[PDB]
Amino acid sequence: VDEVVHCLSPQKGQIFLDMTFGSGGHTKAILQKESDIVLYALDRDPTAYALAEHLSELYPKQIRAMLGQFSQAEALLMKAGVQPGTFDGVLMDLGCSSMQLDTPERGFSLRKDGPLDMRMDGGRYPDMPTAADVVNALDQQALASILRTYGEEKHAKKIASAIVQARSIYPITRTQQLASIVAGAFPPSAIYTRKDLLQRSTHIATKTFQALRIFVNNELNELYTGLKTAQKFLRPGGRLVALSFHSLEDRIVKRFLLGISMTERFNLSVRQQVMKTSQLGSDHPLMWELIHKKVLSAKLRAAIKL
Repeated sequence: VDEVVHCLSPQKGQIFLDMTFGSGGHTKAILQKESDIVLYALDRDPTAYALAEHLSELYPKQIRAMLGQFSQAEALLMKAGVQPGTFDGVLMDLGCSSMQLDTPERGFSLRKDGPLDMRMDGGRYPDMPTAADVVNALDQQALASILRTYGEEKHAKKIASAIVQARSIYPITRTQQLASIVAGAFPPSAIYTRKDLLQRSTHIATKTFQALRIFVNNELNELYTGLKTAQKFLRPGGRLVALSFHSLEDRIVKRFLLGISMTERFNLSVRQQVMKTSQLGSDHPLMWELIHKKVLSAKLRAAIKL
C-alpha cells in the first residue's frame, strides 16, 4: 500500500474513497498514517465488503463500508449523502484480491482446481453468468473474439476451436479442466519442456483466463464508469490513484487521465452492443495534473484534479 498511499498523501481532516477495498491493505495503511479521516470503503465482492464492515467496527468514526460495483458507486454515494466535489482522494487498485485468487472455489486462479466461476460478485447475483456458462454456450467465433480482444491472445482461434470440441465430449466446469483444454490446442513441439508455460504469470492459459474474467465481470465498462465517478466526487486539488495490472485497463486509465473520450455504450447501436466486443482500451481544457507513473507487474498512475 506504501507507494499507493504515498501518492495519496493522506492529511488530517481529509475524506477518501477506496473503490477497491479488497483485503483492506490500502485503507489500513491510510489509517496508519492518519487516523483523523473519513473513508468510504467500497468493493463489489461480498467477501471484501465483509472485511470492510469488520474494519468499521474497530474504526467506527472513520470507516463506511459499502457493497457495490463501480457502476453502482454514484448511487450509493448519493444515498449516503455524499456530494460531488467532496473527496480529497480516490483509490482504484484494479488487481484481484488475495481472497479471490487464493480461494480455489471462486475459480480465479490457475493454481488449484475449482469451479469455473470467476464472478467477483460471488453469490450476490446468482443469475450472473459464470465463466463456465460462457465457455459452454458461446460459439467459436464469439469465443475467439473474447480471447483476442480481452486476453490479447494471439492463439484465440485455435484455443476457441479446442474449447468447442472439448465441450462436446463433456461440459467444461472446472479451472484445471479448462487449462488442460487450452494447453491441448498446442502441438507438443510448441510447448515441450517450456517451464515458463507453467509459471504463475506466462502460464499457457493466463490470457484465456484473463479474457474470461474481463468478460464475465464487465471490467472495461465498469472501469470507465468508475473513473468518471471518481472524477465527479473528487474535490479540486484531490488525488486519483489507479493501479492497473493489464494493458487494456491501463490504456483506459491513461486515456481517461488525458481527457481522451472513449466509447459510451449508449452511443453504440443495439447491433454493435450485441454482436461486437468492446473496443475500450484498444489501439484503433486540462482537467488533471499527472504527478506519478511507476511500475511496481502493475502500473501506478496518480493525478491531481484541477
